[PDB]
Amino acid sequence: MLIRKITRKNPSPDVLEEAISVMEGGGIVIYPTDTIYGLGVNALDEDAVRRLFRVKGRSPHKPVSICVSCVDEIPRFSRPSGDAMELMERILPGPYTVVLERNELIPDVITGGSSRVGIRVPDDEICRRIAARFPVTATSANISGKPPSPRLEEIVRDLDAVDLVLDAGDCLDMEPSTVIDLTVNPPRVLRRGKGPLDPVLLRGAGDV
Repeated sequence: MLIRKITRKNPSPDVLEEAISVMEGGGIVIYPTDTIYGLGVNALDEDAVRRLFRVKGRSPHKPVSICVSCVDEIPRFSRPSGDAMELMERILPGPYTVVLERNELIPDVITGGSSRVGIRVPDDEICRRIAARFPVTATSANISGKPPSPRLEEIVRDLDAVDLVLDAGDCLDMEPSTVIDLTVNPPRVLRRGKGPLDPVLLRGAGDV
């Protein structure tokens, strides 16, 4: 061979075959990242619409958030722009969610009762590969009750085959979380910060 080409069969680790396994059984898969517990499942599957109302259970008119590798992975998936993609291309990836417009997608079960769709670019290396090709559902597991589990063995125990746990686990801090609604030119970068008491750069070494 002369030119540097690509192989045929791609290596599939243990975690890779484990994720596609539960997906075959039509179940929900969770995955925490730099922020808190996240959710990932076959978005183009009816199983996602069902497990969606279970977590939220508010109004079927609100759009849903999905997961992908990058803007290049979701071309004809969403509606992007020039300077718009530039703003996000500046500080990406990260534990922030990217909400954009919606393409000519017919399924209103994912697009919601509006013409907008959410996206999320986490630091999950594995989820980055799968989401790159086939898109997945990305929802934050932190609704009413105790959605985020503290023990990996606790999830597999309760949800025998419902909410399949993860082999990778979390990534960074359990909190907080950033939410950006990058629609068009005007970006809605809105991080969930604290009250008016940001750490100044004054002189203070006596923390005691």
